[PDB]
Amino acid sequence: MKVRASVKRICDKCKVIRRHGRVYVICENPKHKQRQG
Ligand SMILES: [Zn+2]
Repeated sequence: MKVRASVKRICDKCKVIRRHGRVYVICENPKHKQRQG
C-alpha cells in the first residue's frame, strides 16, 4: 500500500473515509471509488 494518489473526492457527492494513516473514497458514482494508496 503506497499512499501517493489524489484520492480527494472527485464530484460533489463523493466522500473520503479516514483509516489507519490511510484514507478512502466512496461515492454513488462508481468511477470515484478509490483508496488513498
Ligand atoms: Zn463522486
